[PDB]
Amino acid sequence: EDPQLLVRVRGGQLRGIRLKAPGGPVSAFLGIPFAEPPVGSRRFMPPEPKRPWSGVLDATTFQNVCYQYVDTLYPGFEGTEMWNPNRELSEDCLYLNVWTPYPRPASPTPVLIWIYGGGFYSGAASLDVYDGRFLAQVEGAVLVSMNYRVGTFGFLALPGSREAPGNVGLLDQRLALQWVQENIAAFGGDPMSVTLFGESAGAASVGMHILSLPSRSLFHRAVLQSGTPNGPWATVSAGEARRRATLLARLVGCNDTELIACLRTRPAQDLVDHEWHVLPQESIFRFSFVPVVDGDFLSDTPEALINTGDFQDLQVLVGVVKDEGSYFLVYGVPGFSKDNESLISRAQFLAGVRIGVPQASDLAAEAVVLHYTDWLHPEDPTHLRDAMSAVVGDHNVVCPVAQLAGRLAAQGARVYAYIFEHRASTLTWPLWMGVPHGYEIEFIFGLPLDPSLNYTTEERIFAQRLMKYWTNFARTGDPNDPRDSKSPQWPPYTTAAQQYVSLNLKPLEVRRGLRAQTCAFWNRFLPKLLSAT
Amino acid sequence: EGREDPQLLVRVRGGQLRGIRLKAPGGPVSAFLGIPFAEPPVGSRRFMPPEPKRPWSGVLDATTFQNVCYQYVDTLYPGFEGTEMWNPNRELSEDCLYLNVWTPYPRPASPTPVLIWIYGGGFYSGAASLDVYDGRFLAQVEGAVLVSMNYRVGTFGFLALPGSREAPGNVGLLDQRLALQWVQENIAAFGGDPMSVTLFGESAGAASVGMHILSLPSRSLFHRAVLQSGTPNGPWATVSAGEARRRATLLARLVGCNDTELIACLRTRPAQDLVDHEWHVLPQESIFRFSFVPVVDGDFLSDTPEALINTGDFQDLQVLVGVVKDEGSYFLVYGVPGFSKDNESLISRAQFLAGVRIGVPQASDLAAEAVVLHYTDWLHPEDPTHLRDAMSAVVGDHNVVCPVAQLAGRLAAQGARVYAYIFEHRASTLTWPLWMGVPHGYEIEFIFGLPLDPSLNYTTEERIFAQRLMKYWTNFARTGDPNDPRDSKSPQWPPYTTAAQQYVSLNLKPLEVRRGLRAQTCAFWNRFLPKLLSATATE
Ligand SMILES: *[C@@H]1O[C@H](CO)[C@@H](O)[C@H](O)[C@H]1NC(C)=O
Repeated sequence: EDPQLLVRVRGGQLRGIRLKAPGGPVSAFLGIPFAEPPVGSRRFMPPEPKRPWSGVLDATTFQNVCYQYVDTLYPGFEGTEMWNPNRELSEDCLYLNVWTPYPRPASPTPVLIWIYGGGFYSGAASLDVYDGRFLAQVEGAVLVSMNYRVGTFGFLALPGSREAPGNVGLLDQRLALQWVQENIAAFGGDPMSVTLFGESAGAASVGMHILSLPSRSLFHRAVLQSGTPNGPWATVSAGEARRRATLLARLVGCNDTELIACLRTRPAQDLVDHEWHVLPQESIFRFSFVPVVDGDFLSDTPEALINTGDFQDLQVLVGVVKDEGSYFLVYGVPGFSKDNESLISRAQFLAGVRIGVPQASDLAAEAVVLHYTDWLHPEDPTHLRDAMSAVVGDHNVVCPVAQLAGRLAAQGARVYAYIFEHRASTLTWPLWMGVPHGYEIEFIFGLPLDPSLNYTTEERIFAQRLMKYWTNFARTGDPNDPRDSKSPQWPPYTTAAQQYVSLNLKPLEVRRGLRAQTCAFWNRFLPKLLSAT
Repeated sequence: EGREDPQLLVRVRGGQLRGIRLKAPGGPVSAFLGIPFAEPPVGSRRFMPPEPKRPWSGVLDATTFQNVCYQYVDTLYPGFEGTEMWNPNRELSEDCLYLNVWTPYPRPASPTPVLIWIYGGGFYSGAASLDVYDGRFLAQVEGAVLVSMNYRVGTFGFLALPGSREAPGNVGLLDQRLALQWVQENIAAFGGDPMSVTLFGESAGAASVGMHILSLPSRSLFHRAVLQSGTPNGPWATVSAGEARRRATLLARLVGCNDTELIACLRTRPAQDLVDHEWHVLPQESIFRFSFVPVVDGDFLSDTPEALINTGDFQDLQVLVGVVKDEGSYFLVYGVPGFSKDNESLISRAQFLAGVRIGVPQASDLAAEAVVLHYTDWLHPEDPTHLRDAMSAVVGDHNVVCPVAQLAGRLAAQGARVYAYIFEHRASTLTWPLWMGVPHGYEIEFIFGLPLDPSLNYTTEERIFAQRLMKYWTNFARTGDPNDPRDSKSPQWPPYTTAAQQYVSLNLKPLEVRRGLRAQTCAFWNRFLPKLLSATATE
């Protein structure tokens, strides 16, 4: 019995497992419970802390993935499959994973906490792309990741009700955050240096912990990759949540208490079966059950709160990939497929715009078309395709990121911004997709260092640079190597100069303006256009 | 006659003319200046369509320029050559309607293709007798026959109570048409070829050329057309019948006045009282808007220019159109607070927003914001230098470049052969400041070949340049193609097409071909902005 794999937290004793990372061993403790299983009558409710346990809990295996939709679009395609749950689905899924250096760090080590994305309708902390051994081994990080309820289970809300208050998904997260506070010191972790990082819906989640006071005592720095609390997709009004919760309850056979009661009787697959039939329009990049502006967790819209927050003792690193939009086009936009080259007609392009910006008025959609049309090549199908991609990425990720960076820096936060520009040599999608949403993650988490993964060698070198920025960021709130001249340096994003770096195989290059003209359209003009229908 | 010079006496349908032997740098030209082509539109004829000139007796002396049409004189920079060059240079008068002719000396053997110049001046000023419109050079160096006419500007030429008998509107255009007819009847006596007539004009003249293209009765009077920095479509060249009626009425009031009885009173007003007041009838504080312009009468203009270019057939037509680099800088200096010819005009964001409301006076609050949004550089939204130049572009794009782009597009698509250019050379002898770039109106002097006059102090490259321009222009008059048929070594000037949207740059360097006339930005003005209207409260 290896005493390096024996740990004692407030709940009892855990045995982890020793794992091989290319250049060493790591202690790993997987499937640690941090909540009483949110099942039966617990469904839709705030999580309660796990009761203590006898003996030695076996923590050497990933626990069950929270009950969620599973993608069938491209059945057995590596590209969509890598996101799909890789353990058994179950409502009983409130477990978290810790990775540490083996042997347990001697001095308290910065803690990175990873929040998976997945549209607020999917995701699990057990996917290979979230494998923490590399950062633990190479950078001596203590790295934590948790599961949190998704879909109806995590985000169905009857605002005001006692039994479905909304936001329980984020409460699951918050609870895991408390747990890290209360227990991480025992794995060598420094509860006084906790950096959250997450991607997409996970970046939004991190964003919400920033914007919710009770969360703020639980971490010190945040990294939002390719997602924001602000923007078109990450929240809903309490009215629109009440509307969808009712619609779904009608859809499956069901005053508040009585209604939530009946939903509690339905098998999980029945809710997931109808989850997606409640979107107001035919959308892409728009999700049925998401964090709701409840005036509790969120006291006001994210935009309200980022416009008026005080963020002085905050450091944030934020970023996007070169081709945020491409991924989403094959999931709802006619003319787009991973198998051809998705060259489209002017017609399909106007069609694609009413879907990407599903909430647009006729005139607003015309404006989008006019802005993205290349009037030298107004009918060229390569441009039309590439443009469609940008409309979707810009609207949902890039511009919301630009706005978040700008509002944070202006209100005292220290901000670093990036754009990730390297396309994996191992990528299973077509070239026209560029560098799609989600494919920086494998690099940040250090996957290329696993030789059997068939990544090139410059990619392994690149992976180490990233692990370095991210972990430096976690140590110090500055991604720059603290000793090591000549880089050049990664400057803080500011409203004045608007600088951010490209992350690719070449050295850091500083650029100014994150699609500034185009984002002015989305962040400034577009909203006036509609606030006058 | 008897002792006279035999090569200077010509007969026209009106009677006998004695012209004058002018000196050009390379030799003599024949000039016939101040030939009357209409009855004096005076007294009871004020506001009325020109009546053809009754024949006279004896030999009419045609050796000097005649009167300039009664007009407002600009006094922003009193004494400054940059503004005085445009000011009237012969006496002001309602007896006004005269044209000029320059021909080689002696006159051409075979019939020579004719150029007709139509001056601009906002439809409230201009004269064919200005030095920059001197046809002595094109006549001498290219062998061209050049004609230019005075036409009524301001109230006298454009005040209208649409529908009425006594002030139908557009009579300034009719002065112009009457002179084209005159060229048809008479240009043969000078060696002109009535079957080869090319109109060209600038700014408001350009728009007039445009309106002859769009008006059936004018079409039989010319064959090709050049529009320099102006179009018939666009926000300033025309007004609705209602707007024209409203401006006419207001102006009547301001000077103390059933249409008949109202016009009668207008006809008793001294010309100067009308000039002193015309500028007050504008609806908003604005730049690049003029009180009295062609009205859409359902007559000279059957429909709006926008409508007519969007439909008409233009198979028979060849057209050359273009713009200067900095169309709008000239205009800021007149009426946008922050701007001057005497400092660098660095402005603030506030002054920019203010300037947009003035430069785009018809704009609802939203449309104006759309403009500021498009033109702001969001990396440096506060930068005085960037703002200064953006304000210039806003005015230049809204008034010349995008209407011109619009027009090239529609004409090309409707079977016209179109050639387009942007003129990018700043005259070495310009009295405006560098910030203004190459301003509105300052290519004219190169097209007319003034730099060939050694006394004018242009550079040698500038002399060679001007001749190049004169070749393109005359070649175009001649053949409907600016390109030199002989010298095909030097780069060629492609037609502008819907597809490739090719135009050339005119500067000291040889032709360079470019694609897209401010294409992204003109999509905003020509497509989005209209739709963005979809509001009720302005006017
Ligand atoms: C041009 O140059 C001469 C000699 O330097 C000068 O006297 C004259 O006034 C100048 N004329 C013009 C038109 O600039």
